Amino acid sequence: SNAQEQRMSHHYATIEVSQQLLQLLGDQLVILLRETPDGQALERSQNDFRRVLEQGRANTVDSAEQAALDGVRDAYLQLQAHTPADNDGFSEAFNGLRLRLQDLQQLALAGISEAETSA
Amino acid sequence: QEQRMSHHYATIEVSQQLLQLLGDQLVILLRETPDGQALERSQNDFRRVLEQGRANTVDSAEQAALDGVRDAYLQLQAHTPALLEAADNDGFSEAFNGLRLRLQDLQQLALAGISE
Repeated sequence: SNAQEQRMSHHYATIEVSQQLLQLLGDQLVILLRETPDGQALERSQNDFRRVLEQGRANTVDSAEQAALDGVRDAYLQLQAHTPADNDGFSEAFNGLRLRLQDLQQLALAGISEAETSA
Repeated sequence: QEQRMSHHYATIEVSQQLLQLLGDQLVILLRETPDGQALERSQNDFRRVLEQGRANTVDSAEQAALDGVRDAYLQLQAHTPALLEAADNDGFSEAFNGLRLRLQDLQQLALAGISE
C-alpha cells in the first residue's frame, strides 16, 4: 500500500516542519542566552525560520493545518516584536541538552518508520 | 510489530514531556524576576520524568540516549545558578511560551495521527 506510505509521509512531513522550526527557535534562544549575542546570526536564523514556515504552509492540504501554521506565524511575529540575563556556559549546556532530546525523539520516530516497513 | 512501535511511541512521549519541562524552565529564566521556587519545582519534575523514562525504556539505543540526556541535564543544572546570578522581557518570555506550545502541540497532533 503505497497509499499508506503516502499518508505516513504526510504526518512525517508536518512532524518534520515542526521539528525544523523548533530547532530554529532553539538556535535563536541559544544565541540570545550568550553573553554577546551574534546579531547577524540571529537575523539569519529568523530568516530561516520564516522560510521553513512558509514552505511548510505551502506543503499542507488541511486548512486546519494551515490554520495552525498561521497561528505559528502570528506567534513568531509576536516573538519578534519582543525580541531584544545571559551566560555562555548555560547557553552551551542548554544547546547540548536540547539537541540530545531532539535527536532522541527523531531516533524513536525513525524506529517507528522501520516498524511500519515491516507491516 | 505492535510491541516495537508501542515502545518507540513511549520514548517519543518521554522526550516530548522533557522538552516541555525544559521550555518551562526557560520561560521562568527569561522573566525579569525569575521565580526560584517555581524553577526548583520544574527541575524536580524534569528529574522525575527523566528517571522514570530511563527506568522503563525498552529499546537499548533509546536507553543509552536517555543516559546522555541525564548527563546533559546535570550540566544544565550546574550552569543554572551562573545564569541566575547574571533586564529580561516578561513580554519575550510570554511570546516564547505561546510559540513553543503551538509548535509542540502541532507536532503531537501529527504524532497521534500516525498512531491512530
